[PDB]
Amino acid sequence: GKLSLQDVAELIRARACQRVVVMVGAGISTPSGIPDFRSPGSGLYSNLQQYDLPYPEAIFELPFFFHNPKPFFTLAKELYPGNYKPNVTHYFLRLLHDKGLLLRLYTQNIDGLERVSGIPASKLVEAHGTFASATCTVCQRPFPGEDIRADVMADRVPRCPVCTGVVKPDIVFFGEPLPQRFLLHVVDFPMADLLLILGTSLEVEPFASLTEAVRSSVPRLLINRDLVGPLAWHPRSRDVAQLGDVVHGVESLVELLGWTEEMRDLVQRETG
Ligand SMILES: Nc1ncnc2c1ncn2[C@@H]1O[C@H](COP(=O)(O)OP(=O)(O)OC[C@H]2O[C@H](O)[C@H](O)[C@@H]2O)[C@@H](O)[C@H]1O
Ligand SMILES: O=C(O)COCCOCCOCCOCCOCCO
Ligand code: NA
Ligand SMILES: [Zn+2]
Repeated sequence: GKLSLQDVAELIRARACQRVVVMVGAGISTPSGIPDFRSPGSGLYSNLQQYDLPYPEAIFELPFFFHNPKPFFTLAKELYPGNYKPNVTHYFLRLLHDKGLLLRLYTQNIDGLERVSGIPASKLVEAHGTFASATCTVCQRPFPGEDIRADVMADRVPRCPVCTGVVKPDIVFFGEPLPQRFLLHVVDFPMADLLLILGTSLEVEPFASLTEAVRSSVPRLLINRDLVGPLAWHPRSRDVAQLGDVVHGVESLVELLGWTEEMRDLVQRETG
């Protein structure tokens, strides 16, 4: 005996759920053309196995970075705003926002597509950082991301104007503290009246445990290829899994909401 996708739709449609917290990962940007991390074959971590890194995860490790920052900057150049557009997944979240129902959007992605899709900064927690800002690794001077863009685009490792130190984008590396705005989770998760989890394997903390931080009465909707994380191992009474392609799953929710025409209009106005 389980809730259905329609049940969740109808909670939203009626404004019974008005404080939706959303958690996303790299699966939401595969329909925009960006690989995820862990899909066999196409994921980034399967494909860095072939390069001169001790293991794929070294691309986000500081000792490796100091030894050779080139791989990380190759990734920065590709992900700096400009090459990808948000997809219907992102724009569903923007529609939810514009209807006044989004409490917060927590993202593990570094592609910046939530900001690109028009989610206001106050409504967004970029929990693994952003290319919007950068910090000198030597003197700790902060820079806007726009300052290093020309170097990044030019296949040049950006150096600090004062100390000549490598200027690193504010992407969270292993062992670094999460961003200040992550503090909001303390208030947002107890307040959420609905949790939506999209396109994440829930292999990595803190997002795996954050799925547990909503009240035990709160429905949790997973839209993902696979049943993962606490949703697989620690199910709750009001969980719902919409398994399969994320665009298909979102479009099925949208249809159940009666928002198809509005979604089509939004996507065409933003991306047509
Ligand atoms: N089109 C799609 N439709 C549905 N599900 C999809 C699709 N594409 C991929 N998936 C699912 O999307 C999920 C993608 O999982 P992962 O690749 O681990 O990404 P993360 O965001 O959770 O990685 C977390 C952190 O780990 C890193 O170290 C970085 O720090 C990351 O921020 C899988 O379950 C896919 O089956
Ligand atoms: O949606 C996201 O935010 C999460 O997925 C980000 C995936 O990044 C793929 C972009 O990297 C492309 C450039 O290749 C890196 C080269 O590494 C050096 C290998 O030698
Ligand atoms: Na994204
Ligand atoms: Zn410096």
